[PDB]
Amino acid sequence: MENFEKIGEGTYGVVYKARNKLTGEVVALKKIRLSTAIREISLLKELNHPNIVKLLDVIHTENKLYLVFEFLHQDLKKFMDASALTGIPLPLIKSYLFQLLQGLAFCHSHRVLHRDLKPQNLLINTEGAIKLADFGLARAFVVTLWYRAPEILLGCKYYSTAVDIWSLGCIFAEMVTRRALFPGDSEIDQLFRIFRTLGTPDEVVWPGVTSMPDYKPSFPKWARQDFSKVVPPLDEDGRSLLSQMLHYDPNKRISAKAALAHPFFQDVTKPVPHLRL
Ligand SMILES: CC(C)[C@H](CO)Nc1nc(N[C@H]2CCN(S(C)(=O)=O)C2)c2ncn(C(C)C)c2n1
Repeated sequence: MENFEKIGEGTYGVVYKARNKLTGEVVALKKIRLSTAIREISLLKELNHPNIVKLLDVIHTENKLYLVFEFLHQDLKKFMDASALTGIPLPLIKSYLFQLLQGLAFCHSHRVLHRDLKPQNLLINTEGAIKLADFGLARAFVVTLWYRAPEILLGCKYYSTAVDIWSLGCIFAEMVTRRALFPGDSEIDQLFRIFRTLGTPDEVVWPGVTSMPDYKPSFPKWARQDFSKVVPPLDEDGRSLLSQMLHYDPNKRISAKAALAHPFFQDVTKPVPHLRL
């Protein structure tokens, strides 16, 4: 009431659409009901890029943290559902993947990881842009497992930039096929869905995997499927890029900067989506 409608529930709290009393601007206010996290989150006010949802302010009051963001009108999950009968056109999938890779390459260059990328934290506007929301929040602080990289599911506690490339690969596949790639409903179901598609990992494709905290020698041994079966009708360039984003070994997975130079983006453009708001 001093300085200012519910949108829904997010990973760290409730998000509201609100009007700033001093400026008249419409913003998204995220209330995180609860000192190290305050300094860390406050530093993200400097992590500004056209493909990163702007964090305007970080307020600590009455033992609660409020994050004030730029407001966007739709998320990618709602846009994919709106497009379920025809699919998103390939040039717009390409544009959105390219823009998300630019946003990741910027954050990764500043050593900031997301760790929890998913369609609900990718927001779009009427000008053809897509933006990443919530970078840096996981480090400072049902939850979907569908986009979680296999090193996280296998108990590695040292995250690298590769976890975000894996999640983006999963989202890319879901834009093309109109279905989630690995819709697990438990940690083991998530792992076994990844293993049934990509094959059970072993020391040949992922050195050190058998020494991971949650690796079990008793995991079933599935053979790998071809990407031509997984994401039809994506062309050879797109399937090659997806295969590099879903390598098991996080050291082998393509970086966001290298992905921007992939042949799949030779003809990239920026189409304008028709949005129904
Ligand atoms: C509660 C959810 C997690 C939601 C995403 O569905 N969060 C959300 N929504 C925003 N805008 C909504 C407006 C209506 N659409 S929708 C639900 O119809 O797709 C998106 C939004 N603008 C900026 N931010 C910041 C905090 C990252 C936002 N965070």
